[PDB]
Amino acid sequence: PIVQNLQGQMVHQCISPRTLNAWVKVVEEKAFSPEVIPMFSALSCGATPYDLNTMLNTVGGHQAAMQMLKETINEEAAEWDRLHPMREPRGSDIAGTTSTLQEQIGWMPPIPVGEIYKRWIILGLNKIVRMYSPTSILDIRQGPKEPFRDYVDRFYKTLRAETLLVQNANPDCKTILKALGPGATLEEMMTACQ
Amino acid sequence: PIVQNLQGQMVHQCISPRTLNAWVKVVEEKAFSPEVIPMFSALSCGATPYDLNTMLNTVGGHQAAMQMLKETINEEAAEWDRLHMREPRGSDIAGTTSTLQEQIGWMTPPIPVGEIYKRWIILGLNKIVRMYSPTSILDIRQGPKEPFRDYVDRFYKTLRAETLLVQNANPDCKTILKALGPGATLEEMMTACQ
Amino acid sequence: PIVQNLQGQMVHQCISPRTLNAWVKVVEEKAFSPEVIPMFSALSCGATPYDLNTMLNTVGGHQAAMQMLKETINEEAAEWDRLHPMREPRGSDIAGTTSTLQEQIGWMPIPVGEIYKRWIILGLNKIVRMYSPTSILDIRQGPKEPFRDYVDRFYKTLRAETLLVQNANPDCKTILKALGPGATLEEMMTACQ
Amino acid sequence: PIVQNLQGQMVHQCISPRTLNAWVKVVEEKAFSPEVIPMFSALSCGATPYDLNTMLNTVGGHQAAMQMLKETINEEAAEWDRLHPVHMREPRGSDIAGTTSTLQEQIGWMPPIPVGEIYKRWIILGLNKIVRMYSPTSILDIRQGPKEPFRDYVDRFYKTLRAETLLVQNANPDCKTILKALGPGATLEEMMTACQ
Amino acid sequence: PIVQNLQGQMVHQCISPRTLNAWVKVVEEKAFSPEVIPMFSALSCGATPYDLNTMLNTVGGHQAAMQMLKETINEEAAEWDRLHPVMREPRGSDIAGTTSTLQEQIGWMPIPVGEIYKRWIILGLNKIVRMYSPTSILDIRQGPKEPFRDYVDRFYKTLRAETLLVQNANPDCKTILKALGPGATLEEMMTACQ
Amino acid sequence: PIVQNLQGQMVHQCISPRTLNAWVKVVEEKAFSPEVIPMFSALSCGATPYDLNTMLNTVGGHQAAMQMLKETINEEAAEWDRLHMREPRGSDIAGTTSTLQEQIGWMPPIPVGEIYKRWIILGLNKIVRMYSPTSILDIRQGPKEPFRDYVDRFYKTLRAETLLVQNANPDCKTILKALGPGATLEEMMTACQ
Repeated sequence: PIVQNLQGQMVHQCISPRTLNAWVKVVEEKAFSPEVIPMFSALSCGATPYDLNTMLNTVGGHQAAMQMLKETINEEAAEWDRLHPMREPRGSDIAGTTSTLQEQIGWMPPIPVGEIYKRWIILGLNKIVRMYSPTSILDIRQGPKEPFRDYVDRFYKTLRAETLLVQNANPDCKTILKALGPGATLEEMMTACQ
Repeated sequence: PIVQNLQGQMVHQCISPRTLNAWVKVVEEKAFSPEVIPMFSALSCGATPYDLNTMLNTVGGHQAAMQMLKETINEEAAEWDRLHMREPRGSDIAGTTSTLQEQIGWMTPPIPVGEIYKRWIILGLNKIVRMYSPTSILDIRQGPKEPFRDYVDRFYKTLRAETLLVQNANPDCKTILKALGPGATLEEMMTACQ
Repeated sequence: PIVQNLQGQMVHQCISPRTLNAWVKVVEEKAFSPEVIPMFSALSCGATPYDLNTMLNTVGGHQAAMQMLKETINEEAAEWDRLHPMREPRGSDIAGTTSTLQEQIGWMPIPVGEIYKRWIILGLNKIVRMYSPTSILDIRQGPKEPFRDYVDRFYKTLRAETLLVQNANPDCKTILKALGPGATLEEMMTACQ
Repeated sequence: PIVQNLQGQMVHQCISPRTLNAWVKVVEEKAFSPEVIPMFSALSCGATPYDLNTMLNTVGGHQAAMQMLKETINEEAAEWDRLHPVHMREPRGSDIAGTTSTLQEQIGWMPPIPVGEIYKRWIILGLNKIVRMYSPTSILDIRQGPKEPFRDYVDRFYKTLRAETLLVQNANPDCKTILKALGPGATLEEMMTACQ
Repeated sequence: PIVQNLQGQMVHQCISPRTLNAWVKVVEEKAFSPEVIPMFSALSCGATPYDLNTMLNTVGGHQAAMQMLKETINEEAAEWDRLHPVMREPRGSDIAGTTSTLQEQIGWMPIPVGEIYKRWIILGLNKIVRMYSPTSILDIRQGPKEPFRDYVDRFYKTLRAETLLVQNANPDCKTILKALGPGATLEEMMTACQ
Repeated sequence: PIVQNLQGQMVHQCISPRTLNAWVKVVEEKAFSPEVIPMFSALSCGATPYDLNTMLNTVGGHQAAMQMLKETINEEAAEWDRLHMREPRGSDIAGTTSTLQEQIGWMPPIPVGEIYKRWIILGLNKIVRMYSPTSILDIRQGPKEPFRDYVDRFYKTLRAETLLVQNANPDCKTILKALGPGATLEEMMTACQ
């Protein structure tokens, strides 16, 4: 993070141990579930590229995904270098590889290199989540005795990682969902099959 | 949340990791019990629409309920658009088409877009709790050997999610409850059947 | 709680997550043991009526007791309305039902937070006395039960709600009577050790 | 505790949830082991009589010991009333204990009158009497076993002595022969090293 | 760490119990996995040589590795003594924290004796991790039924402690990886063998 | 610890509950392993003699070691009395016959907190050396024991209290002698892997 000290000068404060421990445990528990992305953006709130690299490097496993994340960052870094031919921050400076912590603080017209690099990380993380999703949306079909509440929970869970809701329901609930007709809210659909 | 910095300027402070972890665990534990609503309003105390979206996005499961919550927010947003620095529209209060600085601008006539959007969330969450309630208040009936204390605990628990208390009691306690007559407090009714 | 900000103005600070989590777990663990009342008064230190309602609403189960607590608060609110016919805080304003957070801070000088806390502790004591399983008359020392444990059970029941010597076993009762009048509890436990 | 606000005024700050939870769990775990007394004085650091009553009231069980503690507080309160006859008002014994005194009065007395440290002295005094009573074994019965290592026997010896020549007397004949050969003026380091 | 007090003087603040407890537990859990190095640099943020020795001394086991770390520090200290022949000038032993007081270390911090000594520790820790790695990169071969995702997870995990990825794959996936040809990203390679 | 308050006056701040709880649990877990000494110096950072006594008194068991620690403190206190606002004597530095304000007063600034901590760490080192089970001469590598583990046990014992090559098994010992003089521990462990 960044803080203005007593003398009014903007200095970098150290990332808290609670933040570091939280980000490590959520990846150990949730791996790459869709809810990991908002937690990262929340835990990395107001972070510098130096701090963002600290949180990513502390991740232990999933080195296949972390290698793919590096490739996506290099692709966005080359795009920044193309669109854009105190010094001007290049793509490698935003990622935090060829830029000091004071330079990153210096750029923060104010250049938010922390939010720009976080945009590249979240963009690369979304691609990993879509890949590591086990089931596709077409295979999510309600069982015979499965409650409609659970089937919709599985349906939109898959859809978050990646008409049709009524098509994959069982014939007992599908008969009820079609009778509701068009313009039925999800509240009315779950209440009808309860 | 919002904080006045050393320079006197209102800046957005990052939501604490304890708040984020607390809100995630309570939803994992309590799902959608009625006591989840007061915990959300407590943990999201003084939050901006940007912060409220962060806490909702970190929720992992229950994507069926979160989709219903989005629909309820869009309905309340359209009502705000009908009844009504730029003026905050319904999508600006929800946090979709408004920056974090704009949301801070309206809060610090002061427009409490955080409390307005929180009112819509609590309104939408109450509808989910009433749906996910398993038993109806008419089906809560005291067993033969069930203590009256436990039956009343189950009675008002269901009533919180959604004369009659005496009607559903067992004939042993019901004989005692009628003898008390009208104007009997709950203290006297539980004391009589102990 | 309440805090004075940098500008000197009294603003409401948000109740900490540790306080909220603590109050939830103690009610889950201890239910309504007598030691829950001092914990509530401790965790709700310097709280506003808005904060007191927040801690009570977070309680999950025990809705029978929470319904009785509401009735006791309404009774104390009506008594405040009778004794007492920026606006004047009525009984419903102190409880936090018909009063904003700024009004409650405004009255705080009227300590609407401590007054409403007095009604809650008053209503909670009535719940603890009801949920106490045993009566003080039934607490009797067993034949082989140590006197230390029997006194632990005796004053535990007495906290929820001469006689100590009467309910003791004939082995310890003979010793306790021999001490005579004016015997401290230290001397009574030391004699039957 | 007490804290000076931004405006320079002495206000009472609320006892932290960590302190309250710590004091509750240590009594649940350790009951009344001698190490509970220094933990109480540490957790109740800079506390007012109002705060000290809060920590004692949060104790769940051991109501027999808490009843004896109240009697010891009343005994020390009567002694304070005698040594200081009651004529900012002068704090009497009941004011120091926190029964007949408001939180502002207790802060007011803090010549500065440390009513918080005085009442804490009475509590620690009363708690020591409970620890000495609840001690199971007496120092005379702590005897080393045949195969018990001397390190463990000394651990049990001074543990009992904390709740309440002789160390050599109660040792087994194998270690006692070695301890007497060392003679007088032997440190505990040399006594434990000799029987290792 | 170092802090400027109210009087403007730079004083050493005590390392937090959370930081010390975190560093102890991560070494007990992870031993010397590659992700321990970024955690050390994160927990020891802005630390003095006195603080760095405190964190290293609190490590209980692994005294063989800690003895190797001391030798690597002595080697880097001798190199500093050579490049810099001897407020006094900080020699190699002063940077390590053996022959220098806490006030002298604060005094030099501008000479970043904390970051210099941390560079030697991370340098020595990398050598320990490379040694304690069990398998070599040449022995990481995909099993017959092992999913490609897991094999790549093991591949880059070993490579982090220490063409070839396609060579060690099973003939079923190797046939697919060669068909992709040159210039294939890791995203395309994992998607092809899913 | 010590803190300068808002008025600029140096007051004693209370030791945190995390510090007290940490020091109690580490002694319960690690007893008197060598790594307990750096943890104590870390947890007692910037502490007064009053604070140092608080951490030592909270230790429950190991009263034999705590009794030896008192004797070592008395020995260092007598040495201070021989070699030497009132002047701090040996008993004042230990915290027995000196108030908390006097200890703050002495902090020419006299660091009575660091002086007394030096005596405690000195006395604790003597306890660790005694409670060490095995001697360095008895640490011998087994037949199938990996050299990494044997060196882990070797320097672990040496921390509590040529020879590394002498006690190795003949398989690794043949390799260690072939390396000759001037071999680093990195080379010795790499050779026997």
